[PDB]
Amino acid sequence: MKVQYSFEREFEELMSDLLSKYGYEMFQMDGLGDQLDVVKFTEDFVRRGVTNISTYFIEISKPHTYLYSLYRIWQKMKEMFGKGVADEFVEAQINGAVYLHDRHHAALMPYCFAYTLKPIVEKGLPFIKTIKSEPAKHLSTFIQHVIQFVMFASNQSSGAVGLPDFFVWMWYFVKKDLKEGIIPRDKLDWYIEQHFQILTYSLNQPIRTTQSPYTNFTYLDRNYIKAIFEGERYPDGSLITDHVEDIIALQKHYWEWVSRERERQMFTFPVLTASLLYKDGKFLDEDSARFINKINMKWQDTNWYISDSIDAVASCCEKLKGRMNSIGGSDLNIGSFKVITVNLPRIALESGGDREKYLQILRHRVQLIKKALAAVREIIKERISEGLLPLYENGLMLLNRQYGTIGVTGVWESASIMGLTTEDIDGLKYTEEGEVFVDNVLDTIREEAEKGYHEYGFTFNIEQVPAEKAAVTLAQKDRFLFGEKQPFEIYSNQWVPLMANTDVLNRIRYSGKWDKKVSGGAILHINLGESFKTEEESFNMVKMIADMGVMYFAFNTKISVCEDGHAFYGERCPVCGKAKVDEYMRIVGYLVPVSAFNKER
Amino acid sequence: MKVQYSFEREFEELMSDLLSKYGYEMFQMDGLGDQLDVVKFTEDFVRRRVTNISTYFIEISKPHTYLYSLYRIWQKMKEMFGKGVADEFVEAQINGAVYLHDRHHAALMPYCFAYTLKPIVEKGLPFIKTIKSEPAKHLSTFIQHVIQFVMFASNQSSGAVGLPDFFVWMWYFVKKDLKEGIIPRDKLDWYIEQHFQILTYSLNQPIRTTQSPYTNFTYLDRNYIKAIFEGERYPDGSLITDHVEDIIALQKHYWEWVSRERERQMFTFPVLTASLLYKDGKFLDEDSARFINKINMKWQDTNWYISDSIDAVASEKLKGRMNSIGGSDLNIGSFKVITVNLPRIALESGGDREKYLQILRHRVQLIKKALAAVREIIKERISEGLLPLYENGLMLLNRQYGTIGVTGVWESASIMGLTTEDIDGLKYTEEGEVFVDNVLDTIREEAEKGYHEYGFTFNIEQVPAEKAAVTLAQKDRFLFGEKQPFEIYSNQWVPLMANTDVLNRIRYSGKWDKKVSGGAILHINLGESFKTEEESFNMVKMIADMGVMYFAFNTKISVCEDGHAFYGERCPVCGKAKVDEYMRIVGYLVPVSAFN
Ligand SMILES: [Zn+2]
Ligand SMILES: [Zn+2]
Repeated sequence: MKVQYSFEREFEELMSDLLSKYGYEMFQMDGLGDQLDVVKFTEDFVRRGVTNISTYFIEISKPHTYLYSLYRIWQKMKEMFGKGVADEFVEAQINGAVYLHDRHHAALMPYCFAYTLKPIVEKGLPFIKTIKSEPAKHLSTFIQHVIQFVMFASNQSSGAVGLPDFFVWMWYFVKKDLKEGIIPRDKLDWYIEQHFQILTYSLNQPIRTTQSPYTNFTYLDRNYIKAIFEGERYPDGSLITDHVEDIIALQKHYWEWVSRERERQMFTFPVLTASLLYKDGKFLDEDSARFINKINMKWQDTNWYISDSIDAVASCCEKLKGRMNSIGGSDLNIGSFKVITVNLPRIALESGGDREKYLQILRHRVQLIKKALAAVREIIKERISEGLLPLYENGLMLLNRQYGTIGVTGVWESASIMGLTTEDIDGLKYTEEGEVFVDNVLDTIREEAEKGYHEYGFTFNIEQVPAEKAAVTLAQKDRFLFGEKQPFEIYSNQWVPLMANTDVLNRIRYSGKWDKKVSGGAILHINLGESFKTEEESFNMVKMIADMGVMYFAFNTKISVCEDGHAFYGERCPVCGKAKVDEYMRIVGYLVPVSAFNKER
Repeated sequence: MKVQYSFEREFEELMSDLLSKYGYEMFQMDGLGDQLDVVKFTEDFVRRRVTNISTYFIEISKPHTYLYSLYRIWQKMKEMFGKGVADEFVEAQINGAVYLHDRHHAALMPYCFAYTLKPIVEKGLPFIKTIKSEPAKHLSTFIQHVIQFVMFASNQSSGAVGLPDFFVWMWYFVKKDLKEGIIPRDKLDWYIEQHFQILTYSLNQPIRTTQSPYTNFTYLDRNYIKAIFEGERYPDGSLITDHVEDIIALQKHYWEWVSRERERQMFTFPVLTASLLYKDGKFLDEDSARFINKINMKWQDTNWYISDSIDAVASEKLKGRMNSIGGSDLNIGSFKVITVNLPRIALESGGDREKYLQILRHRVQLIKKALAAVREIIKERISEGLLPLYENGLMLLNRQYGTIGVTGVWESASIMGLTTEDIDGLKYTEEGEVFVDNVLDTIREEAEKGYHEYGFTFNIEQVPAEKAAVTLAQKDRFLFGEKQPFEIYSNQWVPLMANTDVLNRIRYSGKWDKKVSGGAILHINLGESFKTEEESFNMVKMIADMGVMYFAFNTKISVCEDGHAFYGERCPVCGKAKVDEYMRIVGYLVPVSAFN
C-alpha cells in the first residue's frame, strides 16, 4: 500500500534531487528509509526481546514527526531568507555537516529550563486546566506538587528539568509544620528523611518507557542565597535572607542522606552540583567548600561549579547573561530553546589540511546555523499563540531567558586529521601550532555568536555538547562519504578525549584557556591514578584546579554494582556476597551504568 | 510523496476490492482516509484552549497502529480458520456490521482488570525493573505505591483500573502506624483525611493528555468481606476477618469525606459503587444499606450493585460479574470487546424475524473466531516479554472473558415495526418483548457453546458505546438512506429520554438483566428531590424486588467558573453564575458541554 504525505512541489523536487545525489543508504543512515514503514518497524520491534509495550507507542511515530519538522523548518527558512538558504540547510542536515538535536520534536516543543518554585508555592498547579488545585499548606502536599510539576514539564520539553532553589522552599514547610505541632520534635529528623525518600524514589521509577525524566539539584552557597534572594519574602511575610543558616543545614542533611542511601540502592537522579564563589586564591564560603570536599570522598557523586562573580545571578528573579550547561549547574531562570551542532571533522576533511580554507568554511556554516535557529524560534512563538504550551502562559518558562545554542563536537579528531596532535612521556597533546589552531576556531565562533544579537534580536551561546548519539552518527556518515581518510569510530566530547592519558597539568591548562571562551559550556574529568590518601590532599588539589581557571569539573571514580543493585568497590558485594555485574562512571558528564549506556549510544 | 507499507499480496488485493465496492467515503468514516496523511493531520490538529502539545504525540499514530492491528488479526484468523473467514471479518469491521473496541491497541495490549493489592503490599513494584523497590513500611509510602501502580497499569491496558479491596489494605497501615507511635490517638482522623486528599487529587490531575485514567472504588458489605477473606492473614500474622468492623468504619469515613469535598471542588474519579447481598425481600447487611441510602441523598454519586449469592466471589468455566462502568468483582476482567450492530440486521432483514435470527447467529459465530485470534496474539506478546503485569501475577489470563457486545436494541425493534405508544407512554409491543427474549437467548446459547469450542469463557454486555453509538448510525445512513432515521443508537433497554413510565423501565430491566448476567445499567432522571429517607429506601427495595442488578438516580449538578458544586443558577460559595452541569450520561458523572 502506498500512502500520501502532502508536500509542496519544490520540497518533493529537492528530496528527489538529494536521493539522486547521495543514494538510498544516506537516507537510511539519517532515519528516513525503511523506518517509515510501520509494518517492518513493528515486526522488528516485537522480536528484539527490559523493554515493555509502553515503549512501542512512543517510538513508532518518531520518523514521521522528524519528517514533518524538517519540512516545517524548510518552509519557514524559505519565507525568511529565500529558497537557496533553505535548500542548503536541508542538504547539510541529511548529509551530516550539521546535527539538529531532538529532531523528532523540533517543530513542536522547546529544549530546556532551570526553574524557580515560587509560582508553584503561590498558585499551585494552574497549567492543569480541567480542575482547580489549591496552593499547598503542609510539607506532604508540597512534595506531591513538586513531583507532579516534574512529570508535567518533562512532556512539554525535550531536555533537563532543573530545580536549583528546591531547599529554599522546602525549609518554609518544615518550619511551619514544626511550629504548628503537626510534626513532634522527637520525630523531626524521621519525617524529613521519609520525604527525601518519597521524592528521590519517584524520580527514579519510570512509568512509561525505561528511562526517568532528567532532573538536576544544586547546593547554593551562602553568597548565592544572599545575592539571589535579597529583598524577597516567604508567604508568612518573613525575609528569606533571615533564614540562610537553616537553609544551609537542610542542604547538608540531604547530601549526607543520599551518600548513605547508595549502599542500599544505586540510582542516577537527581544529578548533583555545588555552586561556589572563589576569588584571588580563596573560597568566600569556606565552611561549605570544606563540607562538599568531605562528603565527596565516599563516591565522588557531586560536580564542582566555580565562579568569580555573582553579578549575573543578582538580577534573575536585554542581552542575556547567566550560565547554560546541558549536564548541570545552569543558573536559576536560564535555559535554551534549541541546540544545533557543527561537525568539525567534516570541515577538516573538506579543507585538505589548509587552515585558512578551514576557517572560511567554518565562518559560513556558523552563519547558516544562526538562520536555522531564528526560524525554529519563530515556530515556537506560533505554538505559544495557538495555546499549545501552557508553561509559557503561566510564567514558569520565559522565552526572553532562553538562548539559541551553537554546538561543537570532535575538536580533537579535527586537529588530528589536520596533522596537529602528538604524544610524549606525559601522554597525548596538541602541537604548538595546534593550540593556536584551537584558539582561532573558538575565537571565530564567538565573533559570530556576538553579532547575532544585533542581527536577529535574541542572544546566542556556545556549548561543547554531551553528544550521546551525535558522536557516533556523525563519524559514521563521514566514513560513508570519505572512507579510510576518517579513521575514528566515535568523536570526543572534552578538549582531550575522556580516556586519554594526558598529564593532569596539561589537561587543567587547556581547560584554563578554553572554558572561558564558551562561558562555562563544558566539563573536565580529572585523571587521578590511585584514590585520594587524605582529606587535606583532596582539598589542596581542588584549590589548585580552581586557581588555574577551570569552570566545571569532577574526579574519576569507578563504582561497582551487584544484580540486586547494592553499590560498592571491588568484585564482591559486602551486603549480599554476589559478584559485580556492571559499573557506574561518567561517560558524558553524569554517573551511568556503562554497558547499558554504551549500548544505547 | 508516497510512502510504502509492506503487506502480503492477498491482503493488498482485499483492501483494493473493498475500496472498489464501498468508495473512499466509507474509509474516511472508519478512520482510514486522510487521517493517515501526517501533514494534513498535524496542520488540522494545531489550529483548533483545553488540549496541549502532550495530546499531539498520543493521537498522531492511532490511525497507523489500527491499520497494523487489522492486518495482524487478519493473518492470525487466516492461519487458524482459513482465508474466507479472515476476509469476512475485515469486510464487516470496515463496513460497520461489527465494532472492534480500542481498535488502535487491539494487536498490542489487553482491555481491563479489577485487581487485589495483596502483591503490592507484599512485594512492592517488581514490574519496574531498572531499580529494586522495597515493600511499604508506613501509610505515606503505601499511598505512593498505589498511585504509581495505577499510572503504570493505565499504560499497559486500554480500559478501567479497578481497586475493590483498597480499604482492607489501607486499614493495616493505619493499625501499624498507630501501634508504632508514628501518630497519636487524638490526631488520627486528621492524618487519615490528609492521605484521602493526596490520593484523590492525584487521580484527577492529568500529566499527559487532558483526561485522567478511568478508576473504580467498591464499598464491600460485611457479607462480601467475610466471604472473600475467610482464613486470610495480614503481614503481622493476624486474621483479616477479626477486623471487619474497622474496615467498615474506614469505608464509611471515605464516603462521608468525598461527599463534603465536592462543594470545594467537583471531580469524576474514582467512580463509586456499593455491593450488597439481598435475599427474600431483605438486605442481609441492613446497617450498610441504610448508610449508603443516607449518604446518597446529597449528590446521588454512588451506583447500587444487588446480588443474591456470594458463592462466585467465595473463591474451569469462569463465573463472576463483569461490567465496563463499575462493580466488576475482585479478580475479574475482559481481554477484548467486539460489538454486533443490531439496527444493521433489522435493515438487512426487511422486517422478517426468522431471517433476522439466522443472520444474528452467523454474525456471533464470526465474532467468537475473531476473539479467539486476539487471545492467541496476546499470548505471543506475553512470551516476547512485553506485558509484565502477567509475569508478576497482577493480571491473570484465565480470569479474563472474551466479550460479545450489543447496541441499538430499541432502534432495531423500531425499524422492525415492534414498538408503540399508549397511555403509559412509549413501549415494546407484546410480540416485540418475545422478539427481544429470542435475540438475547440466541446470543447466550452461542456464548455457552464457546467454552467447549475454544477453551476459554465468553460473556455479554450492553456497552456504554460512547463513540460507537454515533459512528454505527452514520455508516448505516450512508448505506441505507432515509430507511435509517436515527442520529444516534441507545445504550439502555428503553432510551433514557423517552417518555416511558418508570414502572415499564423497571419491568424491562427486571426481565433482561439476568440474561446478560448483570452486564447493563438502569439510571433514572429525578424530577424534584426526595422528601424523606424512608421513601427513598422503599423505592430502592422495590427496584431490588423486581430483579434489577445495577442502577442509579440522576440529579443535575451545577458548577461555576471556579469549580464549586451546587444546585440552581447561583453559587453559595462565591456568588458567581452557573456555567456548566455534571450528569450521568453513560453511567458515570461528567461535565455535559464537554461530552460532545
Ligand atoms: Zn549485593
Ligand atoms: Zn463558586
